[PDB]
Amino acid sequence: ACIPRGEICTDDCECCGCDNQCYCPPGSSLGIFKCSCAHANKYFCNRKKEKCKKA
Repeated sequence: ACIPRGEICTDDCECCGCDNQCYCPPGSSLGIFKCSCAHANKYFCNRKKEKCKKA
């Protein structure tokens, strides 16, 4: 079970496939959250291939 879009995530590989990505945008205390699952294919992909390449 992966982390759905809009839900907070701690790890990067914790988020769903390339479809979603664990981004950590600014304004964590002033905004709504710190990191959550966001639509990022090319990102999560280019990232995973570099990090979660084995899994």
